[PDB]
Parts: sequence; C-alpha cells; structure tokens
Amino acid sequence: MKLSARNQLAGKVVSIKEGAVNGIVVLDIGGGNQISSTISMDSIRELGLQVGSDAYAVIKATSVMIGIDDW
Amino acid sequence: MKLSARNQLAGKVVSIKEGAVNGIVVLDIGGGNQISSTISMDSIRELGLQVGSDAYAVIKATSVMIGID
Amino acid sequence: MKLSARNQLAGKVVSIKEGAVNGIVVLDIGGGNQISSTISMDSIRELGLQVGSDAYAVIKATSVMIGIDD
Amino acid sequence: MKLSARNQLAGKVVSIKEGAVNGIVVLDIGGGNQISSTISMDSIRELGLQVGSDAYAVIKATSVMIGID
Amino acid sequence: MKLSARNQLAGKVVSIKEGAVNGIVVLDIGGGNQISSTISMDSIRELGLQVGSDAYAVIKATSVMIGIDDWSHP
Amino acid sequence: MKLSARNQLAGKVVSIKEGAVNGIVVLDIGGGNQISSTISMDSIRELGLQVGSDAYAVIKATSVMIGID
Ligand code: MOO
Ligand code: MOO
Ligand code: MOO
Ligand code: MOO
Ligand code: MOO
Ligand code: MOO
Ligand code: MOO
Ligand code: MOO
Repeated sequence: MKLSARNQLAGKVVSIKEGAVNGIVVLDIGGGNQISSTISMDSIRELGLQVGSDAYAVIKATSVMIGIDDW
Repeated sequence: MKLSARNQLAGKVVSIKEGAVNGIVVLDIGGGNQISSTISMDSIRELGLQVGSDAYAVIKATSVMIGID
Repeated sequence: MKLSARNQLAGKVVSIKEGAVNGIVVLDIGGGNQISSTISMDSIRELGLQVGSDAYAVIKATSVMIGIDD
Repeated sequence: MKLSARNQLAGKVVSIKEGAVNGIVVLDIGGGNQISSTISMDSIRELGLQVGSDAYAVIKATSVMIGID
Repeated sequence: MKLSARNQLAGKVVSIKEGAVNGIVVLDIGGGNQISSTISMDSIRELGLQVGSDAYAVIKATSVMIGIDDWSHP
Repeated sequence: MKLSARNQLAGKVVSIKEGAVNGIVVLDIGGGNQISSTISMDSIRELGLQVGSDAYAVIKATSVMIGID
C-alpha cells in the first residue's frame, strides 16, 4: 500500500539485534546516514529482514523533532 | 543536551510551511534524502529556523517502522 | 509497500477536516468503530483522500495503549 | 479517566506475549480485525490482563497513518 | 478508564492555544514543571478544558526519551 | 543539542529495568511526580545511566494526551 507517512527512505539492512518481543533494525540510507528502528520481532520475521535486505525506514512527520547546535 | 534518540541526522532546512499551532519543516539530509517534521510553531520560532538553517532531524527508534516492496 | 506496522485496518472515509498544515481523517472501520487520523494536509492531497474513499488506518504496535474498565 | 485519545476500541484479549521489559497484547476488536499493542510488562500486570480479558485499544489520533492500495 | 500509559501526571491547565484542527494545552504539574500537549480541538472542547481545569498529562513510556547534560562523559 | 521537544523535565534516575533490546528508566522530577521512559538498551548504556544520574525526560508535545476525572 501507499502510506501517508511523509518519511519513506530507501536503505539496506546493516544489522538486526533480536530481543524478546522486539528487535532493532539498522538501515543504511546513504549519504553516510543510518536509521535505527525498534519494531516487533513478528515484523522482523514476517518481512524476512536480514542483513543486506532492501527496505525503507518509514517515519510519520509527527514523530520527527528538530534540533540545532546551540552555539 | 545529549539525547537517547537513536536517530540524530544532520541537515539543512529546505522549506517551512507555517500552520496554526504547528508547522512542517523539511530537512535535506543528503544523499537525495529529505525528512519532514511536524512540530509546534512555538518551537519553529524559538529555534530560529528558516530556509537554510542547519539542524538535525531527531527520531526515537520506537517511532521508526520498516517497509519493503 | 509492505509495512512493519502491526495494525492495518480497512475502512471508509467518513469525513475530512482540512486544517492549516494538518487535517483529520475519520475512517469507519465497521461495527460502529471509527478511527481518527491526524496527518499532514500534503498526505491527504497526495493520496487523493475524499469522503467515501476506501483506505486503511495504519498504527504501529508501540503506539497502541491498552485500557480497561476500573 | 476520560482521555483525549480519539481512538478507543473495545475488544477481547486473544494473546499476550510476555517479553523482558515489554510485552505484546493482541486484541480482537470484532469483524475480523485485531489490534496489536506493545506495552510494558508492569502495565500488563497492573491492569490484570489475561487471555479473555475485556479491554480497549487506545490510540492517539496523531499516531494513526492512512494508507491506500 | 484505567490506562497502561506509565505516565499520568495530575496538573491544572494554565493556557490553551487553539489552532485549525489541533490546539496546545499547557499543564502545571507542580514542582515548577509544565507539560505541553498538542491534541485535537475536538478533544479540547469535548473534555471541557479551560484555564484552571484539573487534568492529567498522559504519556506512554515508549514516547519518553532520556537526556543528559553535554558535560557528561559516559 | 537544543531540541524542539516542548517537554524537557530535569530529574534523577530512581530505577533502571534492563531488558533485551529496550530498558525502562524511571525519573523523579520533583513535585511527587515520576516519569517512565522505555528506550533502547544501547542508549541506556551509551548515556551511562545509573540510579542517581541526573537526566531529562524529553517528550514531544504531539505524544502528550490529556485526561480528566
Ligand atoms: O522486552 Mo523487549 O527488550 O522490548 O523485547
Ligand atoms: O533509545 Mo531510543 O530513545 O528508543 O531511540
Ligand atoms: O494545522 Mo494545525 O491545527 O496548526 O496542526
Ligand atoms: O502521515 Mo503524516 O502526513 O507523516 O503525519
Ligand atoms: O512496532 Mo511494529 O512491529 O512496526 O507495529
Ligand atoms: O489526544 Mo488526540 O486529540 O487523539 O491527539
Ligand atoms: O507503553 Mo506503556 O506501559 O502503555 O506506557
Ligand atoms: O512537537 Mo514539538 O514542538 O517538537 O514538542
């Protein structure tokens, strides 16, 4: 499906740390940036994510804050 | 402040659409990637954000989903 | 795209409240239940949402709280 | 308590997956729909949740995205 | 209703800024602390919120991050 | 970094429950109030959090709901 989430960034799985009900997936999205995602193990398995998979980090605009260097 | 948010991505403001109590800030983070942020107008003002300002897109890991084709 | 969001609930748009930068879409998901979604106006336009449109409410499991009668 | 969260959907617990600090509660809300909720084990215990418990899925409007085919 | 949100903080409304579809409510929770809440106008009206109302800031634990001073070297 | 998060509440760590990939940090922020935070174990470690550490509970305004009696 097509989603309203304003942030949908293509990337490659670099690591998967499995937990009890959740795991943490790291995505290399290019330009030297990586995105860490804390999601359910159910989705990590069901999506077939493993190191090297093509995927997207998907983030709703209301979940994204803005910060600055306070110099 | 140093924050627990796993995602702290440097970038430049490319647009700011102001709203009533919130506004939407778009940040170019490089590599052809842009991040859209919906935050309070009060914070857009207090941080002095305008097109061209340096900033960071800050995202908690528990807020990030994974997608595939 | 297939998403990790554990909750993907089919529904019918019943109303759309346009705001300044955000809007609120109400989805009838059947059985007398509706889901309200506060999203960007840009997304409402890009997806072509209108009253009567078929859509899905998408919710990450970590965004869902549980309640009970006390 | 009466909460501002616009989404409050009654349901029946169909499973509870206990984890280390969190667990996952699956609620059948009727009509073939289920809601999965990832919450703290402390709250799962303090709410007395069990399979078969009556409960509610509570979701802030700002946490709900819209999708289309 | 009884909720799983780990954070349920009693306070009194000190201000309400109305927007187009959302508004921002500020709660004095004591100890010199205030909580800002961005929620729908529908809920601000439906809950009868006005300056002086008793209320709660309700926050899921998974929404709360931890910060420390920059001059801390873990 | 200075953050758009409208809520930045100073407090002291009163408990740490370590989990598998997340943990739960509780902060005493004064006035008889405590704030619970579910964050990644990586961040609990990198920030050096232990009982008694000075910290801030950081919360975006759009994550805060309102309740009443
Ligand atoms: O208890 Mo966990 O570390 O969220 O799987
Ligand atoms: O450690 Mo976090 O604050 O869940 O990204
Ligand atoms: O368009 Mo709004 O009411 O400022 O979020
Ligand atoms: O689904 Mo949105 O438009 O990123 O809040
Ligand atoms: O945290 Mo999920 O498994 O993307 O709903
Ligand atoms: O508490 Mo709301 O009005 O669902 O964002
Ligand atoms: O994730 Mo909780 O236990 O509803 O705050
Ligand atoms: O939505 Mo905010 O202004 O980053 O708390």
